[PDB]
Amino acid sequence: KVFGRCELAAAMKRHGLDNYRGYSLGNWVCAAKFESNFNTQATNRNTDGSTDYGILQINSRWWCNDGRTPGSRNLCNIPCSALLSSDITASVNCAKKIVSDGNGMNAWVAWRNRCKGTDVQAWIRGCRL
Repeated sequence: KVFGRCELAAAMKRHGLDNYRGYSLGNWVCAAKFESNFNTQATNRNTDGSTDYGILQINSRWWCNDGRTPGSRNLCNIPCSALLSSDITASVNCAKKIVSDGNGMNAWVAWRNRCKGTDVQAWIRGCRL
């Protein structure tokens, strides 16, 4: 599924991401935009054996188990395929774990480079929340 901007914002708000650990909703929409272009089936297969899965491109080395990545920790305790659903619940719950386990939103390269220091409020502006 390829989400619309306001549709994703609404779903992320229902899952309680607005101000989660101090990060406004717009930050989460912006990160998903430049990580996956809002595509829930996005997959990026890397040369180190790992793969990035789903709308937030969560990496298989630490966070989910796909049975093919060395040194897997599966810290979100899910198969990576669960991150490729049209329902974003699994990706949101794992993302909450990623930010809270010390890292913050710096964990997402796309957020660090294309959202940090910008008017992230623009990504939810005009939407029905």
